[PDB]
Amino acid sequence: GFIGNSLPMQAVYRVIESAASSKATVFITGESGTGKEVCAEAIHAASPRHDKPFIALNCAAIPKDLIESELFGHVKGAFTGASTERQGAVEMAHNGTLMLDELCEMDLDLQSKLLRFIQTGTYQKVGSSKMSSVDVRFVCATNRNPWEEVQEGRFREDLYYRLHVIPISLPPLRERGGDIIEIAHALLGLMSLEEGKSFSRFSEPVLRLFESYSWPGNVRELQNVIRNIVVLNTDDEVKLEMVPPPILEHHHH
Ligand SMILES: Nc1ncnc2c1ncn2[C@@H]1O[C@H](COP(=O)(O)OP(=O)(O)OP(=O)(O)O)[C@@H](O)[C@H]1O
Repeated sequence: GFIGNSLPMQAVYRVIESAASSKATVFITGESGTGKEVCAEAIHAASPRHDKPFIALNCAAIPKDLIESELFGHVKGAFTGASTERQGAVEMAHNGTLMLDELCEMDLDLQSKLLRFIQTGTYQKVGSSKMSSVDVRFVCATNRNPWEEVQEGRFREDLYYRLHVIPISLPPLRERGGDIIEIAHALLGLMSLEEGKSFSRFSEPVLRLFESYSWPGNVRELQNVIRNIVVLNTDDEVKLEMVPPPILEHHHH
């Protein structure tokens, strides 16, 4: 799902092409909305395990105290809400690729257990002493500055240096050249399908604005802007009056 031929993204693609056949852990950083899960899936797709599962553990979408349960599973009655026995994400990912997305959300106690798991594939369901293991290739991602998280004592140093093997620093959208308008056009077609519309072009002022705007929310912000336009309007072309706040006003400062 990567779109873009820009110089810094072609450097990302070279990393992916050369590292994907390895089982080496890839560690992805970049600003919010830069495509870290798309990048992770592209590593999976380029790897020999492309036809096996690609599982993303989205830590910022799981209640913090339940990430362990979601990752490792749990036996019935392990804790107050453990109504059923649960299969962990690690079992879903066996023989495939496991993305630990936004893993700096994990609390220090979970990080201590993760340290075992990433070395051997060994884990226990919450509530149980029984050990199992799985075969997974890791990809990690965070929006945080990992070295700052380690310095402030929020992320384990031993864990970081065993995960941080092949780094990818995704470029922010504002540094991606022709990619902004390439992604915008692809989103215009996708959102047109989603809304039952037919947008395909941008006027010249919109092209200029989108190319120069700093996109502090990166590709998610661009997705939200295109969705806003296609939901609210019906045209073949995006016009400057359609661009939502605060794009124009922030660019003016
Ligand atoms: N290069 C790209 N080309 C096309 N679509 C992209 C690209 N990068 C990201 N996207 C789209 O943007 C959305 C966000 O991607 P992803 O979830 O990979 O981002 P993230 O960096 O993990 O950030 P967020 O934390 O905002 O979710 C997805 O719908 C994805 O398809």
